[PDB]
Amino acid sequence: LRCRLPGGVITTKQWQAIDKFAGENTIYGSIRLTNRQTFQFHGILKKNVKPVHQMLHSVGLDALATNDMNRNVLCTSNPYESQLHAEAYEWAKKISEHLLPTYLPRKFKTTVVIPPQNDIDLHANDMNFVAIAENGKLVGFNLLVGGGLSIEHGNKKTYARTASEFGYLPLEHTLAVAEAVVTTQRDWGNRTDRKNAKTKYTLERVGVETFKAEVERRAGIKFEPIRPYEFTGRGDRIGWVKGIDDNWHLTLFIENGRILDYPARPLKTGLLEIAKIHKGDFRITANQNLIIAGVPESEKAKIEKIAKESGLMNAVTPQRENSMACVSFPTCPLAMAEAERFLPSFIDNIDNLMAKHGVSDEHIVMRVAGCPNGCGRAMLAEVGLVGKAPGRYNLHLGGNRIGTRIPRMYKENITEPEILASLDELIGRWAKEREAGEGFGDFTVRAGIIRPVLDPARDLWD
Ligand code: SRM
Ligand code: SF4
Ligand SMILES: [K+]
Repeated sequence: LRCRLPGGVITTKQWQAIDKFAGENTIYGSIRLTNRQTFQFHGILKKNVKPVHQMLHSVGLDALATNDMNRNVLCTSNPYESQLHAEAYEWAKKISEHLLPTYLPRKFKTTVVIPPQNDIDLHANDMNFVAIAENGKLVGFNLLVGGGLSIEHGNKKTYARTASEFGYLPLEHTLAVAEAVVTTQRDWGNRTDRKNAKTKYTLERVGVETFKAEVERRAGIKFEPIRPYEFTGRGDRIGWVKGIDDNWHLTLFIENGRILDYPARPLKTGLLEIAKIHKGDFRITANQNLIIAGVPESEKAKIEKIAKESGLMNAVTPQRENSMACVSFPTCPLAMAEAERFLPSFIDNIDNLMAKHGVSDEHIVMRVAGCPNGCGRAMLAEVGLVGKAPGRYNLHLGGNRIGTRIPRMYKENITEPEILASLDELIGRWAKEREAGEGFGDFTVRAGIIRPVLDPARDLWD
């Protein structure tokens, strides 16, 4: 089961309660951070179905209704301009409440984004509010609509799509624009085929300008031109970063977001002990990591000692920090190939390739989905693996670091040794032929290794 938790923000009181439930009332005993900034339990003792909704209520949390088609609303967790988080989080939470129960055809995903960071992967979402600020205060949002990554193997009527720019709106019209987008999707969405009901398909059927025009009419606003924004990356800021005031944020890399006491690495007990002394709250990131947020400088050495000792600060390569996998087996009923349990050893092999070609300090945004529903967001990666059968994946290449391009399929239905043999060849070509600061995804496009995806509804499929 899964929780509503806008922006990933969770208090220490809430953390201790979900930690107790996980340890005592689930089969796996783990807390799993998701890439939509919330958490999951796995294998709830069906003896404890009622107790989980009361445990959650006991600390001020609610679970979504699965008939309810909205999902968790994301918000940039660790903005470089640290003062912007409070206003942005406030709006993510406002949008979240405003869309709580208008029955939708398909599920609906929303984000609040703070440039230059695209950690929340806006182009995977139906509705995106890109924050624009003046003098350290929010003034409004650029609206991008119509992203979604789910596809069906072999079905060229399905496709991943990035999101389309509509225009800028002042802060005052946010809730109105949000509802206008939702109801327009609700009314114009396909009533015959579930598989065609997503906003990306509606937008392609009626045209972007037709959809934008209806949203303007319903919201009683006109869109201003887009105000300038640029993204520089999608990773988390692992380690200490200086927040506002004398506060500090410690971002901890958690492999697969899986929080459990392991031999010599008591990740779950360490976070408990941190929770009990930490003066602030936690932030779950869209990269399945955890921020100890708002640590006063005086408290840094105490927090870091616990995290150090528990294994929560074991150093990993930049590659491993920028790699992700969905849950997949053993718990997902839709899974086709391993993802979570495949990734650690697969990145071991990638680490070796990266060292052998002398690029062990750089990274390739690399992701694995266990099936083409796309939960791992493989369809926005530089290198994406999409599960097809046990041990077999479609290999996609040619996304970019900032997640604004769909990678085209490169090789179909191949095994891990075959994937590694191909990546070895390509990483070597990249190591020697790349220009200054050129990403691997961009390189495969430039070197003619793969043709880019320019208009996915039309040219994703060869
Ligand atoms: C946990 C998570 C992956 C992760 O490793 O973090 C996940 C796990 C599952 N997703 Fe998801 N999805 C997760 C992010 C996503 C995202 C990525 C995102 O939202 O940023 C996508 C792709 C973007 C998109 O929606 O287009 C995604 C698209 C889906 C879909 C396909 C939806 C569609 O439009 O066709 C399904 C299957 C379905 O809905 O029928 C799905 C279904 C599932 C289910 C519930 C499988 C099922 O229907 O029984 C998975 C449960 C596995 C398990 O045992 O835990 N999940 N799923 C993410 C939890 C997020 C959350 O808290 O709400
Ligand atoms: S992508 Fe497929 S396998 Fe991976 S979690 Fe989502 S549904 Fe399960
Ligand atoms: K992670």
